[PDB]
Amino acid sequence: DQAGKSPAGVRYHGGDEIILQGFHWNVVREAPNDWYNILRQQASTIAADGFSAIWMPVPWRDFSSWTKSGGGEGYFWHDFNKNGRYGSDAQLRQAAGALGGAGVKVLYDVVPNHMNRGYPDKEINLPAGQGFWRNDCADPGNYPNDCDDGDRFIGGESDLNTGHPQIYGMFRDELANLRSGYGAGGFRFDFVRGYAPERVDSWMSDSADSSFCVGELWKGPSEYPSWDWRNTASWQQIIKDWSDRAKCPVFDFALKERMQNGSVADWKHGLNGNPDPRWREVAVTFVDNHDTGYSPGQNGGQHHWALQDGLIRQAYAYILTSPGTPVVYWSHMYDWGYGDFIRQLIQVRRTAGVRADSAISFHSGYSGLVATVSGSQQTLVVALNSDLANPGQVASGSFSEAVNASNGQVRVWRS
Ligand SMILES: C[C@H]1O[C@H](O[C@H]2[C@H](O)[C@@H](O)[C@@H](O[C@H]3[C@H](O)[C@@H](O)[C@H](O)O[C@@H]3CO)O[C@@H]2CO)[C@H](O)[C@@H](O)[C@@H]1N[C@H]1C=C(CO)[C@@H](O[C@H]2O[C@H](CO)[C@@H](O[C@H]3O[C@H](C)[C@@H](N[C@H]4C=C(CO)[C@@H](O)[C@H](O)[C@H]4O)[C@H](O)[C@H]3O)[C@H](O)[C@H]2O)[C@H](O)[C@H]1O
Ligand SMILES: [Ca+2]
Ligand SMILES: [Ca+2]
Repeated sequence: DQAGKSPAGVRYHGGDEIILQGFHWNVVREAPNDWYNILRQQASTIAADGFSAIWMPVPWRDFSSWTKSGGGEGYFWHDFNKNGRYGSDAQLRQAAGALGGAGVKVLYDVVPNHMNRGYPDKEINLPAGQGFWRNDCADPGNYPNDCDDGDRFIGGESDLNTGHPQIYGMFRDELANLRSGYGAGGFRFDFVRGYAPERVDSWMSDSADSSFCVGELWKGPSEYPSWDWRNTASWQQIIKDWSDRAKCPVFDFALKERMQNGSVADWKHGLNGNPDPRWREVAVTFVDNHDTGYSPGQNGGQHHWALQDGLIRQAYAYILTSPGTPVVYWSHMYDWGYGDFIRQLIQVRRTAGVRADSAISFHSGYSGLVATVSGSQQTLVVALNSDLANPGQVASGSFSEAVNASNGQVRVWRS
């Protein structure tokens, strides 16, 4: 694995990451107090499957509960104590050690925007009236106020003033803690619409400057005020701007929006397809996550924006053969039987030398999506839901078949 920032200083850790999302939404219910144990036991398999990194659940304990029903998953944590619903502090250290020992960098989900302010038994107790909270200031709506330079979570009563020096420092120090005893190789920042992107740059500079990061900005143009340039911008432009200011890769919700609403041909309009390498190399691509996708267990998980099963193989073939940095969802890989297919695609990606900045060209004249990808070692031809007959119709050189699945709806050839 190679380290390094992008030419623009963006923390894509060499551009060669292949990431596993290491949980689904219902883990705390399906494997009570046992997930870190499971990850420890699976560390060698995860490495053998070809992942360079794993996105871990939020490590800060969360004993919240609401009624659909949920709670405890990490996104309404009450303090930084690691003895939460995924396992104990000791078990987390064992899992992170096993994953790192196997060559899988450990990326923690971190949630700076808010905390479970009302939880009665916690280590972090911030009073009102000192500027620590969004609602220490007038709060007329879901947009920045004088105590919170980003959006708010629901009603905002639990949003922290992350720009207050004490609160900034609290998170800075906890990121350093995670990088030390918990072996962090980077971070996934939750709800990045909730606080300034420049604060993510600062936190990473202070506590993990050479690590990998990714921000979750899931916010469409119509969610911005009519006078904001983003209101008339593309999904790509919105997430790219965040990445520029955080100096962090960003989840490719532009690609996800095309996968949900467009045709397969239109998947070329994700951030990861952009002809400018400074744009596509900051995209972190995915098929589904714990919010968008199903999960095993109660209510099928959240399934806010799930990709239908007739496109899952196509979507994994696209993200695993293309630029940007791909993320594989736990349940596709290890619950629902796509593992062998995904393993094969990961090997294709590695053997071809595809990285986040590899060139990708899209070809006209066929149905579906037809792309040529320039890896450092091989050129790939990728044909998804297409009437393309063979790679010589669209590329020079000698090719052999690498993938042929779903009655030819997924085909990949390599030079
Ligand atoms: C879940 C995601 O929501 C938002 O994305 C929106 C997106 O902006 C919108 O365009 C839309 O996108 C898609 C949409 O999915 C698709 O169907 C549609 O066709 O197209 C849309 C795009 O155009 O919808 C997305 C999902 O709602 C955000 O932008 C995104 O960042 C977030 N994902 C991350 C954020 C959180 C929060 O940490 C996590 O949420 C998770 O953890 C939260 C905390 O436990 C869960 O919240 C629960 O617990 C809270 C304490 C509770 N809130 C209490 C607290 C307070 C405060 O004192 C009170 O004001 C409330 O009244 C009270 O009830 C919630 O009601 C309850 O639902 C949340 O449901 C869950 O998703 C996710 O797992 C993480 O990945
Ligand atoms: Ca790397
Ligand atoms: Ca906020």
